[PDB]
Amino acid sequence: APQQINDIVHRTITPLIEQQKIPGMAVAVIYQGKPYYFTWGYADIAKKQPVTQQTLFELGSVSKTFTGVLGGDAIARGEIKLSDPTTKYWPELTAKQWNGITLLHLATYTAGGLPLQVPDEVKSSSDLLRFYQNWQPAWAPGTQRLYAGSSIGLFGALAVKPSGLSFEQAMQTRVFQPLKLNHTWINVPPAEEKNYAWGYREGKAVHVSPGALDAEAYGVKSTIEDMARWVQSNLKPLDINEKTLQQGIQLAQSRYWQTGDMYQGLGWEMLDWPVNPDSIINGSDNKIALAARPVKAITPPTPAVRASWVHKTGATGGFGSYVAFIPEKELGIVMLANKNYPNPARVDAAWQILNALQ
Ligand SMILES: *C(=O)[C@](NC(=O)Cc1cccs1)(OC)[C@@H]1N=C(C(=O)O)C(=C)CS1
Repeated sequence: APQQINDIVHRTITPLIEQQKIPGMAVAVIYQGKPYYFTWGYADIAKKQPVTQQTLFELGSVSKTFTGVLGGDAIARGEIKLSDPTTKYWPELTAKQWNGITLLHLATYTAGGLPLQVPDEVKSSSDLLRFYQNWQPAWAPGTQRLYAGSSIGLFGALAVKPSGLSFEQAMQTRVFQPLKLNHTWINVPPAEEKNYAWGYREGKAVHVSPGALDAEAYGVKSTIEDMARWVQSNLKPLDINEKTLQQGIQLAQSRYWQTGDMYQGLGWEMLDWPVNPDSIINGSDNKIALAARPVKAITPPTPAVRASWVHKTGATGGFGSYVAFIPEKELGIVMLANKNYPNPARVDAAWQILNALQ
């Protein structure tokens, strides 16, 4: 019953905010098809603007879930295949290392060591091309997983090319609108500026900066309500009336690669439920999560497994986000904060809450 929810959430999150000195935070728990919302603190400290259910947070790397699903939808539409070579979409990518790198590799960080970020010196499309052309792999395609915004980013930009739409147009018309995420943005419009929290880094108020392939890797700003709706859409894709979008959501939770007890989806990462909590909490530390690891191909990919812990962490310089959910149990959580605090604290809090509700 809802008292269970309130009790575990309050007991769990109030110490976390105190320990991590989080200025503002929004949490949603999704339980049996219903969301339950909790907010604390300030969206803007200087102006004493409180966090509310309409406050926008930067998702950072959680945006990659949207990118994964938008790709999944382009696959379902027959516009692209994950088996296609990158060069089919960017024929200017002629350097020899691109021979053998597929869209699957890009989408799943397995191209052979594309880096965590696109370098800050890349400001133009010619700078981008030069970057990928000069890039030297460390491993053969499909052999090591190295978590990389420059990999999934490129996938995003390539995956929308056949549509004829920009990445933002594709995401708005094919994902945001059908799911009725009407307070979810890649570019925040004037009507929402008042709701857009500041991030806090070493005490300074900050917003994410423009960057190459930002829309694709870390584009999205959203509210706790819309994120709870994103979680629900991903927990229960069969309720989605748009067929290609339903299928895309399912494709993003297919298991493509395994490393240790983790399975790579498109954006999403997955473990079998029940999980070992120490494995996901410690696994979330950047020392571990950003390290290169050999992967085993799952040939062919396993379709979305209901008994999974499905999750993704995200950060910008000012923001820390986490989404997890367990489809078999109709259970999930969203944690949005306007400080970047360590991932294991997010994941530990989330597990404490969801495990209690299972
Ligand atoms: C995902 O969260 C991450 N970064 C972002 O999404 C957005 C940015 C963070 C800093 C500038 S943009 O991968 C793309 C995280 N980035 C970092 C990083 O600082 O490079 C991490 C240490 C974890 S993954």
